[PDB]
Amino acid sequence: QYVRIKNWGSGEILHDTLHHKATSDFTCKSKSCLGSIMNPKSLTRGPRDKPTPLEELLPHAIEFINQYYGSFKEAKIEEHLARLEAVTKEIETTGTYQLTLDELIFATKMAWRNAPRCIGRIQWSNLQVFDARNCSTAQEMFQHICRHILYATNNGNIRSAITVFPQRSDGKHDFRLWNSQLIRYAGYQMPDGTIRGDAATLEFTQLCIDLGWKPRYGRFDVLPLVLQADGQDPEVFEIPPDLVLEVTMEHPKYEWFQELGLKWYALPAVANMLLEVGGLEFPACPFNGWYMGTEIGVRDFCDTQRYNILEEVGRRMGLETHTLASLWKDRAVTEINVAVLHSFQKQNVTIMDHHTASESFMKHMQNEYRARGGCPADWIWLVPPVSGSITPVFHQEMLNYVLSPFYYYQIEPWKTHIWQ
Amino acid sequence: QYVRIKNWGSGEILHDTLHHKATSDFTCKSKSCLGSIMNPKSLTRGPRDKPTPLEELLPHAIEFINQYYGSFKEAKIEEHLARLEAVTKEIETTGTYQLTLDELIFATKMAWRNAPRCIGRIQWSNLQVFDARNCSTAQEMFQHICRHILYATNNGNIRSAITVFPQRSDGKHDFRLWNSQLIRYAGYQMPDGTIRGDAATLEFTQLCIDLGWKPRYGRFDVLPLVLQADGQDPEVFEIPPDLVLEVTMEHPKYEWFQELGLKWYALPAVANMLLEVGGLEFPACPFNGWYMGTEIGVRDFCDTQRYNILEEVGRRMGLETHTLASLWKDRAVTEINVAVLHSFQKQNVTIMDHHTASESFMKHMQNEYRARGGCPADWIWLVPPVSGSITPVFHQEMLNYVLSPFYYYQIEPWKTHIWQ
Ligand code: HEM
Ligand code: HEM
Ligand SMILES: C[C@H](O)[C@H](O)[C@H]1CNc2nc(N)[nH]c(=O)c2N1
Ligand SMILES: C[C@H](O)[C@H](O)[C@H]1CNc2nc(N)[nH]c(=O)c2N1
Repeated sequence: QYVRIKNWGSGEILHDTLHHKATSDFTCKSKSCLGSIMNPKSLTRGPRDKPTPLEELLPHAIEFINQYYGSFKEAKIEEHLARLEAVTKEIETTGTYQLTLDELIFATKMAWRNAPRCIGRIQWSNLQVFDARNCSTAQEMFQHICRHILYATNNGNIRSAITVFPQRSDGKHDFRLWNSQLIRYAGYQMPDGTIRGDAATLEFTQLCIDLGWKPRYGRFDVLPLVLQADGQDPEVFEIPPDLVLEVTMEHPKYEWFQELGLKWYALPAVANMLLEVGGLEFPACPFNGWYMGTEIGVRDFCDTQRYNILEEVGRRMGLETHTLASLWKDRAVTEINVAVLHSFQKQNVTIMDHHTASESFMKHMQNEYRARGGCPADWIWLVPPVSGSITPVFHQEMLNYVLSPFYYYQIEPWKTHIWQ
Repeated sequence: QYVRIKNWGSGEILHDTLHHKATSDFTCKSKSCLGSIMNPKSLTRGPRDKPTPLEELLPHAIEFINQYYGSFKEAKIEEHLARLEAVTKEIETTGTYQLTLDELIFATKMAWRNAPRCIGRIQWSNLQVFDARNCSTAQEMFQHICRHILYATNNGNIRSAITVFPQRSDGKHDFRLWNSQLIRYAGYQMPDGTIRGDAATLEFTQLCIDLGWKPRYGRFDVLPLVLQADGQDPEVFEIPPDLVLEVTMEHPKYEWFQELGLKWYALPAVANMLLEVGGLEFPACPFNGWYMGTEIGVRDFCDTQRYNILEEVGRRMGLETHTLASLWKDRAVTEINVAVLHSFQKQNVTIMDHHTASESFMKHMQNEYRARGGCPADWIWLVPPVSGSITPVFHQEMLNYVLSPFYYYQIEPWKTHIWQ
């Protein structure tokens, strides 16, 4: 009927009626490249009630196994056949099937390798996999998560890793982390009308409060891990402060910068994503990489929907804040960016600047193209929020497409969960 | 078979074989959002041999006329009917038809209003139209172009305008400007292996040289207007230097900046685009707006494929050029940007900074959505090459789609022209 278009800044929504009057075929699509959309139904893998139908599951499984065994330099045909046989049988026996460890590993790397929105993909071969498939309780999830957060952090020398929880069974016994990302500050709507902390985590914070969380009312309060096992409702577990490594922000020239009382966690771990592989899907499998400066300096600190520090950092620099054309914003942000990179380097916490990051991705694309003849890339995401064309990936044409295995988005669990 | 992907920086080309292994349907498209592609066959309107078939032309014409007359606040039904009648008749009489002046005007504004890649669209109602449809010689084109360039420039107080040449007849009597844009510097590949001027205009410069152009071998040599009328071959006309208004670059603090010997033309006029409207198509109709700082400061001056000044402007600032992570690039560019904005403001030449530009577009989108229920927007193009997320349009979801009337791209005339 119409398309819902949201402006992530004002949160305002618009209804596009015009697209119906489109000509014929546009680029690969007919009447609209909705590539600009954040959460398209196409990048999401929702709920269930019934298991994955055998006729579908079987081929998908066979496909994935052909991918796996076709991988190794010198194919183990017998084992390839043997595995195909063993899987077909196991599928027609249980209704689902289990992956060998080396399969999940290969899976997870390929899924990452197939994530069109990730720029750190040149690191695809170096990934740690925590097999939590045999897990069964919320408490057990928590213990696994802590181990991950521990291993990942490694005292600043951040390590990429993913902890895969139990796969999907029927569709009502799902393990799901309700948080956006492993570590994430809270946002509270204060009495005097203002907002404190991360305004993005406002709705989620209230949820934590509703599940009886102790609101510490601050600017950098690490939110609690909201876990749900095998269908069972979400149990709230607080992350051990000793596990949350942070970096306090300080500029190499502007000493008044640390007076801002800014800091940010060192661990970027995406929590709420689903892993599809060979017909199987793991709705709980948090992964982490390492920060890329611009994420914190530009997005986290300078967005209106986030901490929104730009006005202040601009003022303390003595810039013409009431004159857009003075490019004070361009000046401030860059300094905030240097602050972050500096503060991370100083406190020996792994981080990469967007330029070095883009240059390594371009190299990756070449390796990827020469290797498998392609590389799914979402330009909109791959190009940094600042210094776009000063970066190589801006002048690079890309093809955005969904392969498999793949890391899909999911429906926020609190909207579709049946309470008990 | 495969898709050609070019990297506009190195000019290197890649062949994507992988997309064939795509899942099902992606966003609006099945196996690929090629929204990142520069010149998709979908945004191009190529050659011909035979006129526009009556069965197609007629409906399209009827459609456009329903759009036009449905426009005015209080419809002139009788004239609406009368015009529909007069057009149908005129079409079935000649094989093509002519638009009333007020129709071309309305057309041109709507076409602009429908350009998904333009950010200056809030100015759609203020546009000047030069009716050169009765033109017939290369020399006459030239005179019309000069008048345009004159009116547009207006001594720095730049005015948006478009000069529409003769529509398409059969498909072998086309009026086409071979230049990229009205005013544009030349690029020569010098003896010592280097490149001087705009490296982007290397192939076109050689063409001008082949058509006997006097190579002034410099960094800012305004290229000659290569015109072609009614099929006839391209006649080379040089633009009267008194018409080309330029702005010499100078920084408000760094006095060594003007020592760079930099400057740029004040007139942004797109030359090589085709105008489709009601089945009719005008392969020659140069239009112009006014510069948006970032175009010159970031694209023209800092691209590797262009003037490539970043290394130098960085060095003279005394920055750690051999250390990507020092964000010297971010620092330099911003200063170059201030230089441009400053130099234009100082010499009283209309220009707009990207922030003020984004804020006016967002306003436009709201006006557009409330008015007609939509606004074709190409995020990739609308978001500035620097300070992406510091701009409102970055956090704005858009729908990219081809409506009508519309400004399509064309095939570079020297590839498809039959010489005589
Ligand atoms: C080695 C370090 C890595 C770097 C520098 C890196 C960097 C990035 C960046 C900058 C983004 C965009 C984040 C945003 O704007 O929200 C991103 C997204 C993403 N990355 Fe990575 N990444 C790394 C490792 C990983 C790993 C190890 C995985 C998974 C195994 C991964 C999976 C993804 C996915 C699926 C997204 C999409 C996020 C979303 O859709 O919200 N990344 N990455
Ligand atoms: C009022 C001032 C205007 C401003 C500030 C403006 C600005 C812009 C900018 C920044 C671009 C991108 C240029 C590039 O990156 O190559 C653009 C593209 C475009 N604009 Fe405008 N514009 C203005 C007026 C116009 C007018 C008057 C027309 C036509 C009647 C127009 C038609 C278009 C079209 C078709 C494109 C696409 C260019 C391409 O595909 O290469 N613009 N505009
Ligand atoms: C509306 C628009 O798609 C959205 O704001 C985008 C654009 N590009 C992005 N790219 C990255 N890396 N991260 C993001 O959140 C976004 N958001
Ligand atoms: C490959 C990529 O599509 C290309 O470099 C783009 C991106 N966005 C752009 N946007 C604008 N305004 N101008 C451009 O030339 C480009 N080029």
